[PDB]
Amino acid sequence: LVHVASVEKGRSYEDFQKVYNAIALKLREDDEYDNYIGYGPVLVRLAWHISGTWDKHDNTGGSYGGTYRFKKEFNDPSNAGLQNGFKFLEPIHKEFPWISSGDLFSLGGVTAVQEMQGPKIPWRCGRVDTPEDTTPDNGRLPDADKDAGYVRTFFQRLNMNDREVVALMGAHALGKTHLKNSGYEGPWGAANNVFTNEGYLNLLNEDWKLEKNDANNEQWDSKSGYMMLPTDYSLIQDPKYLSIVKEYANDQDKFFKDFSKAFEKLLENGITFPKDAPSPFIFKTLEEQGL
Ligand code: HEM
Repeated sequence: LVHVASVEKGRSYEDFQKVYNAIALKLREDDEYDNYIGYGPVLVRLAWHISGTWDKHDNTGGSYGGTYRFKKEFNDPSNAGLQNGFKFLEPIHKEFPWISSGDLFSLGGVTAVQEMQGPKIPWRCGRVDTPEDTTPDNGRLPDADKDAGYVRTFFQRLNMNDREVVALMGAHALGKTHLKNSGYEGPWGAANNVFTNEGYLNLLNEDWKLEKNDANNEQWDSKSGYMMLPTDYSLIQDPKYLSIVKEYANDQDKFFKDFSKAFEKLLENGITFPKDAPSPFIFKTLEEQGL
């Protein structure tokens, strides 16, 4: 399969910056969701779930086609809870009907990271909506109850190496797990809508205890009220992953730089960009614009 990026007709930087500002302004306005965590964390989870179906072997899945609008994908049990992020985006799409679904779902993720004071993420336009029979089947997204060997093997399918996987996993400092969505309960840290390396710091410094939650699943719990999934705790069990966790716990800037590259790569996997396509855009935050 070859998916070639095609810029929405006649659009440029200024057009996509208006759609960024529309999302950022509504993120500020709708601050009450999920006991005042707001919508930022479920929007970067949605951008990762629409990209995380990709398979490097035959180029199916990925962000390009925006197939999450179709029932088979929207109803995947792995996507429980992301309907909240899709309904947040629906008024923005009605206001800007020219943007493709893939571009809006990935730009929602870039916007949230930047507005939660994370790194700038360069983003490229041009995903094109494809037909319902191109919707990937359920079951391509990862399980939470596994170990380090599983995480490593799983992410090889998305062409991600150990540094990229540990950097990507730093996004679990955002938001929280919800018992009715995944069968796990609790936050990973104290700062759940500010982008930071606190996940790595908690993993190395908290006293964790393996307990069973109300959905009868095991998870690691700390005396401070934080939790870690089996797949998160993995990162300190494996020797290769633990050296990178220690590097990011001691250098916030290197974590920001490595996340930015790996999150842009995630969102662009499977897409061919023509050599005459525009450069990646870097959008300004509302704060840098004084809005
Ligand atoms: C082996 C890899 C991963 C697994 C098993 C996993 C698992 C989970 C689970 C079980 C939840 C809870 C969902 C809920 O109950 O609402 C969650 C939430 C979340 N995940 Fe992951 N995840 C993985 C990788 C990632 C990556 C690569 C990113 C982002 C780059 C990410 C970002 C998030 C965010 C921000 C949330 C918070 C959602 C919210 O607060 O509503 N995850 N993850």
